[PDB]
Amino acid sequence: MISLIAALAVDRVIGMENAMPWNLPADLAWFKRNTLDKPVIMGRHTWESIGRPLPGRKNIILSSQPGTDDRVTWVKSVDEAIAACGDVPEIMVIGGGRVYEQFLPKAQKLYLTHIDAEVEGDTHFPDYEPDDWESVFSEFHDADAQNSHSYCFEILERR
Amino acid sequence: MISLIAALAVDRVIGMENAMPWNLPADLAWFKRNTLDKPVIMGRHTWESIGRPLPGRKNIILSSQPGTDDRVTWVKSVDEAIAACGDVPEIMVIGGGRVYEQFLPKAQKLYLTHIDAEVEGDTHFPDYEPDDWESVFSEFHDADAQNSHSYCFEILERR
Ligand SMILES: Nc1nc(=O)c2nc(CNc3ccc(C(=O)N[C@@H](CCC(=O)O)C(=O)O)cc3)cnc2[nH]1
Ligand SMILES: Nc1nc(=O)c2nc(CNc3ccc(C(=O)N[C@@H](CCC(=O)O)C(=O)O)cc3)cnc2[nH]1
Repeated sequence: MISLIAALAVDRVIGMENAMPWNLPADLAWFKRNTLDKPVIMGRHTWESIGRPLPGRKNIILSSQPGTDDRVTWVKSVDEAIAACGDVPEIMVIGGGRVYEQFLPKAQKLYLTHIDAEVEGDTHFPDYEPDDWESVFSEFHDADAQNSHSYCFEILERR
Repeated sequence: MISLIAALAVDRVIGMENAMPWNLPADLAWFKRNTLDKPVIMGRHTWESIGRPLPGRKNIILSSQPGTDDRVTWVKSVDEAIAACGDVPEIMVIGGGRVYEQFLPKAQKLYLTHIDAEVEGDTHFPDYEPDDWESVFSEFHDADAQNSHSYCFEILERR
């Protein structure tokens, strides 16, 4: 099963030119815990930004480009992407945008981080129809000494 | 010779209850670079924000309470602290708020990082009579893929 995971700001903003202005270790931590030991699919840019494969996980890159790093697996198609995940219980899509778009329709579960932040982004998580999904988990947290903003943990299952 | 280093948001904001909303890897670099191979004087909470002893530097913590970590050197005054530095060309003072207050008077130089952001502050960089200093270096930068905000670095010497 495919699952998407993402951090979202107000308006479903997920990306921009510049570095996101916020400090969410707790989020990083959530992400971690939810991806660890699972295959992860991501696009080129994401891969770039990250700059090293994520330890503990089968890193799969979705590009058209040929890719240098042999530490990961590159693929050119959604089908391939999936193919490369083998026999697993959950496949985790980590974006970006188009990636999310592509996988959304195959996606059965979503892990979303809702951040109380307002920014001018260039990228947005694809709109999804609420009526189609069920919140089976949600967990609010205020900003604290380590998290610059308040944010909330949500997991939706496809209805 | 004494110097102070700090990064100030608008209005001398240097701290908040919660996490600063910005991510400035470049300022840290600047910080590292200007503090390396010199004694760094800090106050207890910074030290606790830092969590470990800064490599390449000699860590002096000014406080009322008694040590907790054999690694660094604890002092109770500004004279001791200054003492603990020994004969060295420049002593770097690093915060927080109180500390900087107590050293401001003896400083001959300021290493400032003016951050482009409005935040409701809890601590502030000591006020300093701009007439009393000469800017001797300044360097602007724009926010980018790695730094959420724009900032300018500056060095001021006591006139
Ligand atoms: N919820 C969510 N939060 C995110 O930050 C996020 N980021 C991406 C893509 N960007 C990144 C960037 C960095 C790392 C990363 O460094 N991950 C480390 C966490 C390291 C830590 O705890 O410092 C990992 O080992 O998973 C992952 C994804 C995708 N989905 C997200 N989804
Ligand atoms: N310009 C400036 N920026 C700061 O962030 C700052 N911080 C303090 C006290 N706060 C801190 C907290 C953590 C680290 C720290 O990890 N420093 C590393 C750099 C690490 C890196 O390159 O990630 C060091 O080794 O110097 C430093 C200062 C004092 N003056 C400052 N001054």
